[PDB]
Amino acid sequence: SATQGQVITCKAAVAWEPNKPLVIEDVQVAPPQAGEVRVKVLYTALCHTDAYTWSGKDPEGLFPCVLGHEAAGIVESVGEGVTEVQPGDHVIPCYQAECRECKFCKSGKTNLCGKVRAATGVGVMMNDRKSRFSINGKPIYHFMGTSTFSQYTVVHDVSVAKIDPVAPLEKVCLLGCGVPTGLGAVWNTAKVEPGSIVAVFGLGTVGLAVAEGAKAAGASRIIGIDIDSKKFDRAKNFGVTEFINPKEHEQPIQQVIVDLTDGGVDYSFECIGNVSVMRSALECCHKGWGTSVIVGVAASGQEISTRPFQLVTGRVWKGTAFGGFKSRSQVPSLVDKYLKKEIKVDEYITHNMTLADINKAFDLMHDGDCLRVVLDMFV
Amino acid sequence: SATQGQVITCKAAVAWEPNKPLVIEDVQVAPPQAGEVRVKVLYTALCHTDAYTWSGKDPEGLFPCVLGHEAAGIVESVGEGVTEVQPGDHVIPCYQAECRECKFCKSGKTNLCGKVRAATGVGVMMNDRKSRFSINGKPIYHFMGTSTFSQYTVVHDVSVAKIDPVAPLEKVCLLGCGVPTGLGAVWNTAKVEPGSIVAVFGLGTVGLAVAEGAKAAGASRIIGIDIDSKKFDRAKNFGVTEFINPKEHEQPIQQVIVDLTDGGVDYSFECIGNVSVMRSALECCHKGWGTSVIVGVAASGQEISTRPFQLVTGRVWKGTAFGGFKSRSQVPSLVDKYLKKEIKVDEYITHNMTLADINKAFDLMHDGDCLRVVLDMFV
Ligand SMILES: [Zn+2]
Ligand SMILES: [Zn+2]
Ligand SMILES: [Zn+2]
Ligand SMILES: [Zn+2]
Repeated sequence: SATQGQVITCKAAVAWEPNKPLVIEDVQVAPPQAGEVRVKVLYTALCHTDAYTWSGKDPEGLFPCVLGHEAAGIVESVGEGVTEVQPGDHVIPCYQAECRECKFCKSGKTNLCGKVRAATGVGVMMNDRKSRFSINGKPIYHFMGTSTFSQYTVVHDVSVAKIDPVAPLEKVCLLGCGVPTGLGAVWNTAKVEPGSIVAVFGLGTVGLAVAEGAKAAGASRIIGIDIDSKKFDRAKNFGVTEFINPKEHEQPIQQVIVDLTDGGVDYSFECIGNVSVMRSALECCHKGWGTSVIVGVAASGQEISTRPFQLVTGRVWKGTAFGGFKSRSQVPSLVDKYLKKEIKVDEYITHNMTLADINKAFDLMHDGDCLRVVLDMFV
Repeated sequence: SATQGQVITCKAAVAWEPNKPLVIEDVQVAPPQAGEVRVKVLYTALCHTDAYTWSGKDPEGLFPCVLGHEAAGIVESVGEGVTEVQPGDHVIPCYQAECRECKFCKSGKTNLCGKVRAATGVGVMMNDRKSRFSINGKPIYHFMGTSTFSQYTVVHDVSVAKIDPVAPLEKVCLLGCGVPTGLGAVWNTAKVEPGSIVAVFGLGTVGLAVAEGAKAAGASRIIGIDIDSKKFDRAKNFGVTEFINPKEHEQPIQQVIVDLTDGGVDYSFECIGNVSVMRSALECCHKGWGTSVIVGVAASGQEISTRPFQLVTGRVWKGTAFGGFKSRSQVPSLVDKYLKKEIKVDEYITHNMTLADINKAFDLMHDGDCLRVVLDMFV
């Protein structure tokens, strides 16, 4: 092509400083080296994680950087040795890599591959330990090995999920984080059986995907917990059957749940990232078999606590990262299901904006009322 | 019999008040009421749980009381409705009941039957909410629903395990607590697979049962961890393949374990009851799948803490209560395995003494250099 083996100059939302507005810049995107894939990002969605690193609260946050991790697009070019994808292929860049060969990938116990982890965590590429982004010949850090707030991005081949070309890229971009995290918290991590009584803390995108997950798992009761009653009405469509606003109760929320569940829930899922709520999600679980899955990401230097009697008496404490899904092997399968009308994707999108409206999209996310905000990159 | 329907006067070691020595007193043991079983306790073993309540550190402790929960005996008589056991039957009285019919029993997810817990926790019988023991017409509280430090005890039928009459009762008394707790933590709670790498924190009786359980489960590495290096030699025989004394390392124990196992253990078992060591057992577990099982009972008020990223990144935190064994269905099975020479029982016994030697036995527990001490009740 016209850009194959060449430096690309494109539009990118750059986070120059933490807690400052994002500026749409003109950026140089280097071609892909060995094991790398240059992707044309057509649509990108904002996740609370981008805002967290943006705020300045993330200790692993490196500035200046190109944020974003939830996106879909097309392969512009591939580096040396890239065989699974070719130019023109429809793809989903994934923050969680899948080499298929390491200790983690060679076991059916996890999805947490660590092939590219070190590089990605420091805003660079594995092959040369450098960024593929520059403004005035100076580097701009990558983020989560994705950096989807740039029209053109360079990602490792092991983090490129090849999807059905007939699938709509303005919807499927969500299948890169929030939605699979929720579905997978239920299907892969918890393995919720039919008839199960479920508690969901937080009715945001992930909490709503945990609700769809539980409904598909054949849960008899999906209890939704949120300190904002406005979030209840929209939750019903996602399978939530009962609701509790902790603010309307003087006793701890776990105690309220235990009274409505006859000893507690079979499975609880905390989708806020609040350590105090993580404790409450554990304690609301039924004695002997109750299982709490931490879905939400908590702030650095904050601990979860409980009395060990809670675990001795049969409760289980676990968590999920990208809902246990293997990016390359399983994200295309999630796209096939959506196309077969087996799973929901569209229903999580409330807003469609343009890349130039990035700060307006961030504004809507800080307020917390909305669901997903899909940005059209080429407008 | 000469005692059927009658009040028995026998010997019992009675703890009149905390931390003071035990007194061998003559007691009135009332006959069994409906659903009750009167047992001739021939042999009783001492557990750290008896010492804990005896010390006065137990908020649920009620004095005066007859301690003891590890025993084997013969059924002297039964109350109305008792059909499972009959006079002369060899039995193990269990602190964990198994009604075979409640919510917990009807599920294959737990061994935590709660039918008799409302009475046993307050040192009484369910039928009249009163103790079956008295000295000078004054009640002596029951303990753990077993009170095995009395020559004769009255227990709920749902706690009476019917065993093989050829089994040595001076040996099988251990199958009432410690040994099954360790064996089961591995086989039932954790479900340790062949080739697994195991860490055992605490090389006492329970830790040694975990090691034996792990060895039978086909674990490739059994790492023993104890601050007392004198416990290492004897542990080998029980299956422990390597040892770490944390006093010999300036770095945290979890750090030392990961460094020696390439990311951490597959399963860790904390058999000390120390909340700081519980945190170390979780954090020494491998990313993606590592499962820590709390076996040791911590003191009241104490809390376990960790950063939620540990669970988000694949670690599992759980606990075991009597090794997840269902008392009446499974204790006979363990006795059969001991008779088949498939499990160790004898090897956990270091001393045999008499009921009059109870205070000497407790002195031996205080120092903690010994394994199990068995008291011959009729000498
Ligand atoms: Zn891998
Ligand atoms: Zn995300
Ligand atoms: Zn029961
Ligand atoms: Zn015990």
